[PDB]
Formats: sequence, structure tokens, C-alpha cells
Amino acid sequence: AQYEDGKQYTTLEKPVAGAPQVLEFFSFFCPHCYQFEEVLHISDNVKKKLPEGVKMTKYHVNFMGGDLGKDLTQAWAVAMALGVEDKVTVPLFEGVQKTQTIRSASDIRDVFINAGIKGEEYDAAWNSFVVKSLVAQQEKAAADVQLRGVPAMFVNGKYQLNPQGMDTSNMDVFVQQYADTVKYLSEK
Ligand SMILES: O=C(O)Cc1coc2cc(Nc3ccccc3)ccc12
Repeated sequence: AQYEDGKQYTTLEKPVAGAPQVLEFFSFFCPHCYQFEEVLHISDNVKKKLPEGVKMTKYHVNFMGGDLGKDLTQAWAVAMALGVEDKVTVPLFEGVQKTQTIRSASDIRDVFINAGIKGEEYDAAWNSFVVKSLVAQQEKAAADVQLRGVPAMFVNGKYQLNPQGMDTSNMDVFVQQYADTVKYLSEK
């Protein structure tokens, strides 16, 4: 076959019921996740190849960066609750990995302030129980698949993308093969 279990993707032998259709996991500490966002635009390219209006979800993970890693999971929960993911993704990646100006929860907050989120708006969300539940949701989804590596994408809680079996000599071909594989897996 052209797509084979163990090549472009792997199959969870403990499938996850009720999981989002397309679920991505990342960390602002994760170097390939940086490339996935700024260089390859994996998420948008996958969306362009999926049918109209299918749900794509993207969650942060705790297991990179220790204490700040957990702060970033809470900040991503804030970003999801306010709907400002498109405004803070790039400055958070660059603040952590390029300029290395993100060293504390206060530095994370500064990114939101600079992006136009009001201070009282950010603090109220940060301490809200809705965000507490969003943090729990992100942790549970990662736990459901015993996730230990990022970037990761799962399709229908059953298939895990395997980018290690994709040619990386051409970045555009890589993204296309990745997106086409997600489309193929979604149609199973
Ligand atoms: O090797 C791995 O663990 C799999 C993997 C995960 O995310 C990646 C991102 C890239 N980025 C890239 C850079 C230049 C050309 C093509 C791709 C490459 C491999 C991976």
C-alpha cells in the first residue's frame, strides 16, 4: 500500500473514544514545533486540505520547560478562552526560543499585553475556573495517549502522524505529504 501503518502513521493500540477529529500537541519550548508554526505552517496547510469546517484542536503540553512549561500551558488555556491564539503564538515561540526574553509568568503576560489583551482581561482569565478546566482538558488529552513527544498530531483518536517517515529534503514536499496523510487518515 501507499500509506502503511508504521510508515507515514502509527495506529494507537489503545484507541481514544470521543477524541477531537484533528488534535495537535505542541510546546513553546519545542524546536520542531517552532518550525511547524513559523517555517512550515503545518496547521493551516492541514486545514486547507481537510473538508469544510472540520474541527482542529491544538493543545500545549507540560513535559518541556519545567515550571515555565506549565505556565505556558495555562497561558495557552488563556489564549483559547479569549480566542487570541493567532495573536500570541508567534511572539510566544520567539520569546521562548529566539529572543529568550520569556523567563517568568510575568514575561508571558507581557506578550499578551503587547498583543492588545487588556491587563484586567488577562488576569481575570488567568485565575478563572474556566481556564482551570481548559488546563485539565489539555492535560487529559495528552494523558489519554501517554504523550511523551511533540509535535504530535492524532486523527480521530486512533492514528498518530509519523513525520519521521517523510522526506525532509524539500520543505514544501514535506508539508504536502504531511497534510495529504492527515486527509487520508481522516477519510478512513
Ligand atoms: O525527525 C523527526 O523526529 C520528525 C519530525 C517532526 O517535526 C519535524 C520537522 C521537520 N522540519 C523540516 C525542516 C526542513 C525541511 C523539512 C522539514 C523535520 C522533521 C520533523
